Amino acid sequence: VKYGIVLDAGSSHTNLYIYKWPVVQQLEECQVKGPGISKYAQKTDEIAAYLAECMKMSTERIPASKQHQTPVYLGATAGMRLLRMESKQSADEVLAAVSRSLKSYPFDFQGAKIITGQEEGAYGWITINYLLGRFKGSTFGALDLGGSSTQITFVPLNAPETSLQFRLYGTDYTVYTHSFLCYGKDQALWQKLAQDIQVSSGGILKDPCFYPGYKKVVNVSELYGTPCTKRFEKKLPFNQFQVQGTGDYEQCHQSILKIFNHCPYSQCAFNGVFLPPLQGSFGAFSAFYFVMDFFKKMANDSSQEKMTEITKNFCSKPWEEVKASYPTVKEKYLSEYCFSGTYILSLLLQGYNFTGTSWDQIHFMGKIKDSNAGWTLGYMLNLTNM
Amino acid sequence: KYGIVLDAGSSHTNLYIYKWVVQQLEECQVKGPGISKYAQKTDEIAAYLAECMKMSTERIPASKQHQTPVYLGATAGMRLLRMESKQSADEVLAAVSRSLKSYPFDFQGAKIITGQEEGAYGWITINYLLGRFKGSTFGALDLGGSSTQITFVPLNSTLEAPETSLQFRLYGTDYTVYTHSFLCYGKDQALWQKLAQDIQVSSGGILKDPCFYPGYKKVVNVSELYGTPCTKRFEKKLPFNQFQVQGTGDYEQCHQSILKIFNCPYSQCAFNGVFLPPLQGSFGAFSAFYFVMDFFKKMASSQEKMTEITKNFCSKPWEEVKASYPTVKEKYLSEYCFSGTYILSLLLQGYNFTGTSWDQIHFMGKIKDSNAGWTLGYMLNLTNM
Ligand SMILES: [Cl-]
Ligand SMILES: [Cl-]
Ligand SMILES: [Cl-]
Ligand SMILES: [Cl-]
Ligand SMILES: [Cl-]
Ligand SMILES: [Cl-]
Ligand SMILES: [Cl-]
Ligand SMILES: [Cl-]
Ligand SMILES: [Cl-]
Ligand code: NA
Repeated sequence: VKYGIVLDAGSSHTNLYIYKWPVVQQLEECQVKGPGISKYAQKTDEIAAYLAECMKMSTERIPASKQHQTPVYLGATAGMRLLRMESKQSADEVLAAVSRSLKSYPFDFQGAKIITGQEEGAYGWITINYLLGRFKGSTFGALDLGGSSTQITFVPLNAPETSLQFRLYGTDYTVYTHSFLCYGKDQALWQKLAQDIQVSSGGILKDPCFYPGYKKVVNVSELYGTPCTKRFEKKLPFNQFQVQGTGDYEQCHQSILKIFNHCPYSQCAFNGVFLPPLQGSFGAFSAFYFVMDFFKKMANDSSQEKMTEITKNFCSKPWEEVKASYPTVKEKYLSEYCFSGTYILSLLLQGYNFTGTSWDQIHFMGKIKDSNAGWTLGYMLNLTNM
Repeated sequence: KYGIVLDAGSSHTNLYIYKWVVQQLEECQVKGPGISKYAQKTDEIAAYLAECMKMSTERIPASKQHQTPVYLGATAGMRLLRMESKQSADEVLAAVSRSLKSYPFDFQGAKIITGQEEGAYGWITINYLLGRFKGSTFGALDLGGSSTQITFVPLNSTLEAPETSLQFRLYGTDYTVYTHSFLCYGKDQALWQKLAQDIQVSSGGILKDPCFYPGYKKVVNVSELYGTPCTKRFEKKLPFNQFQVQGTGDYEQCHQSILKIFNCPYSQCAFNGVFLPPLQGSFGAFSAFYFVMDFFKKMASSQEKMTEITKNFCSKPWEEVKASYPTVKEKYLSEYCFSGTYILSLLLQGYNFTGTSWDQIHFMGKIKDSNAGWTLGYMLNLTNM
């Protein structure tokens, strides 16, 4: 039996996966407590301890004899793309600190790098299609959404810059992939606040994307701390402000549409980016999954008309009610949900154009065959040549 | 070694033969308009391409021929055709392919390149040719019938990061290049936008126009005018099949009326809500920037100067003008007042080359007996240099 370890260093979490193979399977997953590694830009010496728990789990989990032969990879995504954008130097320092830390365990260190969006979207499409056994025919589109970027990867029926050719089990595949940096659910929220905060705000932001009675305090330097808001930057007369929920789905939608900008093609995603016509089935995972899943589970674990209605209803539940109603859910997720859901609906319908007949062809999944839908398996695959 | 690239633009298809530093060996302009005009009559494509293709088989030694790659890259003319009919565009591309496939070269594809792939390659093309990769680089302004690109590195590094951005690692340097392509902002499509806008229902079937010389007349068919996606936003029910353009030959007013077919979340934009970073460093403007500005230059430097020259030229009656320049094709000559004024607004208001910035632009036809154009830049890619 063989083992491999891949760390998915995304902008909200670093997730470590252990794979094994006598078909390859996920043996275990570990979520590193804390945010993504880019938040370590100053305090890179703390990275070692940050990674310690998930790394110790792996040394306790893989037999000692198999350990020096076991490869270890870190692939970083949009969070780190943004950090690099801000400071090449910082991003490098973070990657090096990660490296020193992983190098020290008794595994075969294989590199820490920022993978491209074009790679990432590809690999996740591989992971899913592998997992469904759809490589044992015709295939599933891959929709990914994290804190910072969102990807879409699928095969259309017979704009080269954007495509990938790839031969896999005797078949040559042309796969459309694209990554919208700044369009993960969190960066969108930033974009939306930046844009909506006027100078006259008073340090108070009434917002329809959050529940009546929610309050959250937001720091201007953090908010302008990311490249995704450079475009809305103003010099502000206060060093922070407080978001106040008005919980109105209508308006929150309206206001979410504003962070997206005619199209030079047959049809587009948004921002002038080409999108081919929709084709076949899709699996929507990560934030897509977790968010939709929370809403689905108020619809007897349905349609776009019904999902929208569920969200409108939910967004108006006062905050105290929402908390009390879902007491076992982390306050940090629970608060995002009205925004996230509203956001996800728009991204799929106006964004990826999943309107009309197209809506039901999306199947939301966390795991296939007890293995996480993500890109790290795909990355694993190509990397092992298994 | 040799390679061939066809530049299928909206007015002309141009074939380039490169050989190898890489040099243009020869160029051939295919007679007729661009391939999109073949949408119905795709079987005619073969003969249309025949002259320039035979030239190449006569030109490259036979032994070198099977090893020689051949590419066709199509630009905004074909983007517009695809926008009207996916199917048509595909049929055109296929007909082109069957035709090219039949020659004894190494057929490497016929495709519509993106405005960014377009702005990219052209920017690469000039910097290669100016020996710039060794140092730092020049901006690229390209203008054609249907579209206009602008491509340059801003000081900022990443700032706006909107996907108006590329990476291009090139002989050891990773370059963050801003590039955009304004579809329908080529000189011709901008002309038709302007007519389309300014035509009033009441008109009688005559459009008085100040971008044309006193005494200029041209008859324009309404179904051609509305036949492009670019005047879609301007369509109106008109009580006539055609109308006549009549120059009143006034630059002031031409400028006025040109501005109107232009419309910003950002610190700054180009036009129409599209981001543009701060202008930075120097630029080579080419294709129609060069063929039009060079014409005016030859009636002499500075921008107030090129303005005075265009105001004056726009007043010369059409009979005078045609007599003054008898060796020029009436099809180009008749457009110059408009193009000059256009170019001047595009550079100054669009791209903000106002004041001080102006003199950073060097218009250029060709560097080292090689054309400014995307094609050579493509060529260096299509041999992973
Ligand atoms: Cl991160
Ligand atoms: Cl992400
Ligand atoms: Cl994020
Ligand atoms: Cl409350
Ligand atoms: Cl709960
Ligand atoms: Cl054409
Ligand atoms: Cl063009
Ligand atoms: Cl044109
Ligand atoms: Cl002459
Ligand atoms: Na859309």
